[PDB]
Formats: sequence, C-alpha cells, structure tokens
Amino acid sequence: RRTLWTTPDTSPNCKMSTEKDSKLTLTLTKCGSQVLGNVSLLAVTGEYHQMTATTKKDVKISLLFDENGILLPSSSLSKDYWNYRSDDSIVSQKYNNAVPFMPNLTAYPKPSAQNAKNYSRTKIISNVYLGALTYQPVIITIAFNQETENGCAYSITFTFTWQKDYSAQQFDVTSFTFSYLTQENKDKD
Amino acid sequence: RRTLWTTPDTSPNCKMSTEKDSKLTLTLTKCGSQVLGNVSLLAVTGEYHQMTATTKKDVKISLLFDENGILLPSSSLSKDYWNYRSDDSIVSQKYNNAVPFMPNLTAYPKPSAQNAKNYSRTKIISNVYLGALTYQPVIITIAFNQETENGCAYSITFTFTWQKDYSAQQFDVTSFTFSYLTQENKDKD
Amino acid sequence: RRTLWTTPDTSPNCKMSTEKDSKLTLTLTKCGSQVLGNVSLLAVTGEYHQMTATTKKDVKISLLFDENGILLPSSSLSKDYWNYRSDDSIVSQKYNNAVPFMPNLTAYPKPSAQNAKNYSRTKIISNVYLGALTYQPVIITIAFNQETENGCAYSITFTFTWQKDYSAQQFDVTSFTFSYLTQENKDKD
Ligand SMILES: CC(=O)N[C@H]1[C@H]([C@H](O)[C@H](O)CO)O[C@@](O)(C(=O)O)C[C@@H]1O
Ligand SMILES: CC(=O)N[C@H]1[C@H]([C@H](O)[C@H](O)CO)O[C@@](O)(C(=O)O)C[C@@H]1O
Ligand SMILES: CC(=O)N[C@H]1[C@H]([C@H](O)[C@H](O)CO)O[C@@](O)(C(=O)O)C[C@@H]1O
Repeated sequence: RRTLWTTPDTSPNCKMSTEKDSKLTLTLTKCGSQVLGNVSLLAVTGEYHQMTATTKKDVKISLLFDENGILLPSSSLSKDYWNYRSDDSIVSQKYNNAVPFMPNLTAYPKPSAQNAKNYSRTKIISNVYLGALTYQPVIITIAFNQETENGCAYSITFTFTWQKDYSAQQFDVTSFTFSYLTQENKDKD
Repeated sequence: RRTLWTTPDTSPNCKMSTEKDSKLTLTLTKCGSQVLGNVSLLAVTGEYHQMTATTKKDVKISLLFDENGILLPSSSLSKDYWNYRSDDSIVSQKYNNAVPFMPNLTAYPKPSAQNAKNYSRTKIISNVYLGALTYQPVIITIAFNQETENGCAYSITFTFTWQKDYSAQQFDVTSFTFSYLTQENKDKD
Repeated sequence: RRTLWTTPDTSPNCKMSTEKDSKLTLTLTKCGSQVLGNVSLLAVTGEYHQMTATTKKDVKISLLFDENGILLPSSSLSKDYWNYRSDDSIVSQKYNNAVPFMPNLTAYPKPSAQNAKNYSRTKIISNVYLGALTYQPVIITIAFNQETENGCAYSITFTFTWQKDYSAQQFDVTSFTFSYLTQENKDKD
C-alpha cells in the first residue's frame, strides 16, 4: 500500500559501528509524486551507545535498493525489519515492488564521469538534536541516488556529522521530516 | 474528513501567558500513516504582545487529547476553535473521533518509570523566526505523547524557547512544517 | 491532477540575475488542505554561476499567479517550464486551473494599508546549503501571497540570502521541503 517502514517496534535493525547496534526508525509515505519521510536513529549497544572523545563524529546509514525498489542485503538496515506497513507491523510477503517509493533518477541522477560535481538538490542538509537537547546539534545529510555500490539502482543515505564532544552520551536524535520526488514506475508482483 | 485545524481566522484561541492572549494557527492533514502538520503562533494581547527584558523565554502550548482523539478542555488551545475543516471554517458537530490524527503510541510512547529517559524521536527540534527576521531565531520543540496530565491518552506540545533579548517586540513566528506517524485506530460517531 | 512542477529536466527556466540563467526545481503536490513543496535552485550561466566578492547576497525568485492559479509571465520562472505533471514531463494543454494549489488567502493575506506589518506565518525561514557543504548556509525565505505586482491574485516567492563570501563558487543549493495551506476553490477548464 502507501507506507514503507521499519515499524517503531521490534529489535535493533541497523549498523552504526557494528552489526545490529542501533534502531533506525524510518517511515516513507507515498503522497503522489512525492514521498513524505520521517527518520530518527538510536544506538542501543556498541561504541555509539556510550561515545568517547575518540568516537568518529560521522555515521552513514545506507539504504541501497534494486531495480524493483527492494532493499539490498548490503544495506546498513537489515531487510528483516523493512517492508510495507500492516497494523503497527509489516506485511508477511517479503519481496514487494516499491518503485513508486524510489527517488526520481532525473531529479536525483547517479553521479557520472561527465558531471564532475553532482547537483546539490540530490541532498537535504539540516540539524537534528542529540538527546533532544537544543545545544547538541547533529548535522543530518540525506542523499538520493548518490551510491553506486553493489549494483544498486537507487539509494537513500542518512549521514550524521557533528563537531561537539558528546563523549559519555548515547547517540539518540530527534525526528526529521523530509520529502523527495519519486520515480514514475509503478508495477507489482 | 482529512484535516483538523484551528482555521486561519476567528479570534484569539490560545494561552501563552493569560487566557485567549494568542492565536495558534495549526493544521493537521492526514496523509495515510503520517500527519503533515503546519504551525505558527502570534501573541495578540498580554505580556507576549510587548515583551520586556524579564519576560520568560519559554512558552509551552499543550494540546491534550482523550482516547477518541478529542481535545481536552485543560489544553492551551480552546476547544471552540478546533475541529475538522469545512469551507475555510470548521464542522458544526462538536465531538468528532480523531484517532487517525493522533501520534502513534509505539513510535511515541508515554514516558515510563522503567525508561528513565524517553526516546529522542518523540521530539522535533528546529528554529522559527520572530517577526520573520532572519537574525531572530526561536527554538521550536514539538513533542508527541510526552504529557500525562489530566488523564490524556495523547498529546502534541509546541514549546518556543529563545536566548536573545526580544524586549519591545510582539511574539509572532514564521510557519513550521512537520510530520509524525499516526495511531492505526480509525473508528467514528 | 495532483502535482504542479518545473520537471527535473529540460533547460534553464529561471532568472536569478539575467534571463534563463538558472534552473529552479520546484514540485508542488496536493495533499488535501495542504501542498507539500520541494524546491532547489542552480545557476547555470551569468553572475551566480561564478560569484565574485561584489555579487549581491540576496536573490528573489517570484512566482506570481492569476485568479485561476496560472503563472503570470512577469514571474522569474518561465511559463513554458511549469505545468501539471505527465510521465517525467508536463501536460500538453497550457492553461490549466490550479486554484487548489494556491496559498490560502485567509492564512496568508495580501499585505494591507490597515495592518502595518503582516503576520509572520506568511513566511517560512530556514537554511539550505551551497554546494551541499555543511559550512555554507544560505537562508531560504518562502513567502505566501506577499506580492501585489502585476495584478497577481496569489504569489509564492523564494528568497535566498547569505552572509559568507562564496566568491568563485557556483550558486547551487540543497533541496528544501515545506508545506502551506491551500485555497478551498477547486474549479477547472
Ligand atoms: C535549535 C538550535 O538552533 N540550537 C543551536 C543552539 C541555540 O541557538 C541556543 O541559543 C543555545 O544552544 O546553539 C548552538 O551553538 C549549540 O548549542 O550548539 C547550535 C545549535 O544548533
Ligand atoms: C536563518 C538563520 O540561520 N539565521 C541565523 C542567523 C544567520 O545565520 C545570519 O547570518 C545573521 O543573523 O544567525 C544567528 O546567529 C542570529 O542571527 O541569531 C542565528 C540565526 O538562527
Ligand atoms: C548544518 C549546519 O547547521 N551548519 C552550520 C555550521 C555547522 O554548525 C558546523 O559545526 C561547522 O560548519 O556552522 C556554520 O557556522 C557554518 O558553517 O557556516 C553555520 C552552518 O549553518
């Protein structure tokens, strides 16, 4: 139907530093030509659960998709935790076409040998806040179709960068709203 | 139908400092799994209409809802000014179920004795601008389901905090767009 | 149907400094009472393609609309590049009513002789980032119905202001998501 999500439930589903150390909460709702997205990230275990002065202040969460809009297994997000919504959970059928949720390849073209620097419109940059504390910005960069690894047709990545020393804190950020233009393709299984 | 709002019209509808001293403009539009929200606030009378150096730089607007998604009378927003949209105004029938507009309780759980600190995803933090002047930030914090007062089932609060001295100015801020995941429940009267 | 856009394709369509020196990418998707908007801007030729220390750090892109929601020819955006979406392009019929996409005149009234200063809710102010570089903010101000020139019924303007010296760089900014309340009127040709 019209929502792809992680659910807001079940277990750790995502890699920040190590396997399944974090919960990505992501909802993509189809609104015609655009998706309305909503994202947040929490470290449950590992380095980012209790940062140190040496913790790298840059974390990239990569969602890579095939030609059918289906999440690839090399993604940061586990596939077992991502699908069309059903009653606060996900549908039982595993491999559902999702091209209408994919970022538009004309608006957001893959990076090329021809175009040295890609269009800045392929990114959204803003701040979210660590611990929901207003003095603790974390820069969020959302990029569309800028990955080429593992034969991906589409990509959505969420990069969190920061400057301030958040040592001894758990990585946990406020929610961020965004939108992007979708691929026109539609078909199903 | 698919919009709950204050309307952009009628009188002062909200308490910042004193009763009906302000106009909250709020529109919630249902887009499947998410609501697309749009908010702004204006002080019409009282302290916040002409701030002083001693004016507290923190204003919380609380919308508290019952089990049916209906605004509770202890809210900052008057109930007479809040309902489903009809032709630039509101519907005549007063008590309309609105669970499909309520923030999801799994994504945004009420704060618990078990979980000392709640998930940061329960909040959105950004800036709006006082007087629409780019050198006058006001931090907006939107929180979902973080109130427990007056037996509320759900809550949406808008907190405006700031640092700079806005003495002699009227509190009036730019509009802010946001979204949140909705409760799955749907039923009606 | 439910999207008005520039397309993400074809040629320069917009004036920053001189005629057709830039590509405005703008998509407006109708979501009931609100439009979900998405905007970015790129300078292709002229001053803003290679800025200097004397380049004015203020660029206003004006979309002016008639009573039917149709773009006026005095707008910054060329009319040949703006219409309802069709399969990654635009519809062939040129003059299509678009009142349901226009900003609400009660929420966002035209400026008046009576009201010395207009409601700040008529604007959205945030930052986008030049070159998608996180140290290069550009303030975006979106204003609804604040133009009166050329007999316009409605307006949407995008102003980009900045402080930092971006000499030798191409003006190109990250994408920005926003929403606004729509006029209730609906009719067609
Ligand atoms: C919401 C917001 O903009 N917060 C910002 C705060 C505020 O402006 C406050 O006045 C004081 O923290 O200032 C910062 O320098 C900070 O604290 O790190 C950047 C941060 O992004
Ligand atoms: C839209 C925006 O980000 N405005 C910010 C401005 C600008 O960056 C300008 O360069 C100069 O006001 O700087 C501030 O310090 C300020 O004025 O209070 C914080 C404010 O949030
Ligand atoms: C996304 C964001 O907020 N970027 C801001 C950065 C960061 O806060 C970084 O820590 C260091 O650039 O700081 C600024 O002073 C800058 O660089 O111009 C303002 C800019 O808006």
